[PDB]
Amino acid sequence: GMAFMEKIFPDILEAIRNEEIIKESKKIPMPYFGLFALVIFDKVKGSETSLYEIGEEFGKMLSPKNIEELKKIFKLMNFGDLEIDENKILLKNPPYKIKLSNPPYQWVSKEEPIHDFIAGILAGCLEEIFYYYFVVNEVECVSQGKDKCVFEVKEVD
Amino acid sequence: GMAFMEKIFPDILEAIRNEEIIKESKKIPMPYFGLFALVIFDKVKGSETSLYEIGEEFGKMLSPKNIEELKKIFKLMNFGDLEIDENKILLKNPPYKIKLSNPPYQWVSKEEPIHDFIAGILAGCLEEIFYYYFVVNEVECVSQGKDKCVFEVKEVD
Ligand SMILES: [Cl-]
Ligand SMILES: [Cl-]
Ligand SMILES: [Zn+2]
Ligand SMILES: [Zn+2]
Repeated sequence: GMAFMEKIFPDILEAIRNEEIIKESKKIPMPYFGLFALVIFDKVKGSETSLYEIGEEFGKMLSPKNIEELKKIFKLMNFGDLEIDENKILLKNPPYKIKLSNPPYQWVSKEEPIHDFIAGILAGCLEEIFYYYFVVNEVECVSQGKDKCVFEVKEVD
Repeated sequence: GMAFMEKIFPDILEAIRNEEIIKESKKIPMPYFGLFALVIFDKVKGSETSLYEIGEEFGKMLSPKNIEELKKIFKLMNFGDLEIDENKILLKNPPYKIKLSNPPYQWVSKEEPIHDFIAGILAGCLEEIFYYYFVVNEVECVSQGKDKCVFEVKEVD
């Protein structure tokens, strides 16, 4: 079958590698980014997936070479300030904890953590960086009234 | 089955109706919005769809009550300045022409028009407004070197 089913797709893969293009691009309000996913899940649903699993694939495709690059991608995406102590990850055994400051969807209040897409992204990116399969579970979230979101990172086989 | 398969989906439907929330939301650079679609089409592909057909559904869901509201949604989305003469649409027979100024993806150069998602959106929105089934075909595009994109609007049964 065809590598790319739509016209714009090869160009998007070039652009995500170009910080000047990202900085000059039009910015879309997050409610519309979410609406897209909502509309295409209605269409997925004769198949099925999750925002976490899509974030995993998204993360793979972003393919950051290191933690500093991971942090940079989150600023470029306007997804917030990712707090990761890399030297401690290297020194310690898992599970680890990482935090996100100034995340999207702060206008949302929910009892349960909301950032499933971001958690997937983090799992996917951490595999690209460190090789291991990771599972990332958000255990605290700004939308619960917390000041930062907190993610538990687990290495798995 | 469940109305909403993900946590954030009911909240997104409320937010798209709230201009204050849109204005205060985080803005995402368009290359990442496109990457999302690229990643979830790879996953769609054991099924199949198009950016045009998703735009149709997106348009339906936005459900603008009139042309002025359609124009406003495009500014809120940061998708550009939509040029539509409503009094002429009312007076004349189809097909019509509408234009878009300052669209996304101006860093893209392509021989063929690129704004398939926007063209779908327009078809879907025009059906919500006028009831008829519409087909919208982009016949000129900024990414061809033109100053504005141009869409042909056809009424169909
Ligand atoms: Cl937001
Ligand atoms: Cl853009
Ligand atoms: Zn969170
Ligand atoms: Zn165009």
